[PDB]
Amino acid sequence: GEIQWMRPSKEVGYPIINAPSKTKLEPSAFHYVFEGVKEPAVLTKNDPRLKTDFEEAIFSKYVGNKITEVDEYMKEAVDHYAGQLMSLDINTEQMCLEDAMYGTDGLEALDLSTSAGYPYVAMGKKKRDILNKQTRDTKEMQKLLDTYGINLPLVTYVKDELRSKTKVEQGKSRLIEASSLNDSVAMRMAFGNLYAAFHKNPGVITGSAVGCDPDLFWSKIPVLMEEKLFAFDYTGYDASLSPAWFEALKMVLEKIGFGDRVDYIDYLNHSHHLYKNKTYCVKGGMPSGMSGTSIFNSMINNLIIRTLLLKTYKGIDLDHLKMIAYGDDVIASYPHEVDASLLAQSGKDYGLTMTPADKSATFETVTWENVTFLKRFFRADEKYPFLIHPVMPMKEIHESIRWTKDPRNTQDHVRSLCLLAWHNGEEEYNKFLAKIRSVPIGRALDLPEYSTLYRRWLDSFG
RNA sequence: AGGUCUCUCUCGU
Repeated sequence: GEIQWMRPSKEVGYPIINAPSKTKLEPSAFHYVFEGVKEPAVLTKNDPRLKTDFEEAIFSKYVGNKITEVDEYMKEAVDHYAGQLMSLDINTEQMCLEDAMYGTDGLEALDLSTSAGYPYVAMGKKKRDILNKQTRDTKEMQKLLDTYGINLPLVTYVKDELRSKTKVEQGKSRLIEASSLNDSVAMRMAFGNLYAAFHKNPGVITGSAVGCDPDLFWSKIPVLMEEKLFAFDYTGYDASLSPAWFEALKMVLEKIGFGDRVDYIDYLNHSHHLYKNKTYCVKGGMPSGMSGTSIFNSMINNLIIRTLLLKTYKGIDLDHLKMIAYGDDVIASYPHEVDASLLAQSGKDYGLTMTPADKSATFETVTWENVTFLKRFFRADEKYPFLIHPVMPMKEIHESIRWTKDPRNTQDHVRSLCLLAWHNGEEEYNKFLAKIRSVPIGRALDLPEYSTLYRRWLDSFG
């Protein structure tokens, strides 16, 4: 991924965009009960905590594109992957515009709580002004496609979120690309039938976890897996993906019956952006807040591991490779240890820089005791070893509870952390309840017990 | 101040 030019919006007649500057994250009643090192990521150049140039920092994510031509390894990775997807027999029909707006089985309606992008936002128009849920009115939307068309500019925003102190002072805040309401809809009409089929089939065929409830799905996973596992960590995966890879994605899309719409992958590969008072073009890298980012990133991720395996294990039967990906994240098995230490080399050529799983320095071997996926570990139930707990570690939960974006939801926030916390087990969980109850506000909360949550778990495999 | 998924809470037939 690499920028190409950048200039003052008014140079090109583009408006200034209001990008807010005050984090909504304020410390909570519980800020001092628990311990945590994480702080609200940086939003402007005049930040006390800053240690370098902001603008420089944030756009650094674009390191450049390496490969640009589907090599002979990639081309075969396409075939196998596309082959699997074919087993699913995916409806290739364009999605009904009414469906692509307000949703259908397997695909949720557009989000009315979020911005419509450019140009709707420069006039101050809101998704809620074009869309009505009861009527499910298509008309006015349809005029806006005739009007502004597709392939519109993405509005870039800084994410408002807690990050590590280094990341805060070092300036490595994350970046959102806000989809025009125009393209979300057009993307959907095309790939809506693709999106759902995925949403309906998390697993090792699709190779995507998009759509799985971890509380139930953590137990089905070890079954759908080979013996020796492997895993690693990407650096900047998104803003580092290279034009070749899209051509690879388009190829899989051709091979499964989506040949016409492959146009839209170019508008993701080659995109243009309004950051405040700047404008700029970018060759490569997924745009994050565009439609299908979960499903495309995932699909590409399926191609990479498939590829990089081949470059190393010439003569490896990919027909026994079992992976599930969630964008960059991934958990994967082959009956023999596919030494990840190497893969990360074959990577840095393809623009991909892979580090060892979970900030370890060394490429540790992977096991069902140290493997994470969607930030949760695997622990069999003490009473039913065929039942696996997804374990978010207390540390992360601590970090969440120290802040809030509105004390109104204090109750909901905390209830919500217990539903994650209690898989660590009765002792740790009851310890967590007492720390909450250590302050007056905590003692206000209606929280569930271990026995109720555990009951509920078992019940739901029923 | 984006795209999604899961869970949960609140109110409705």
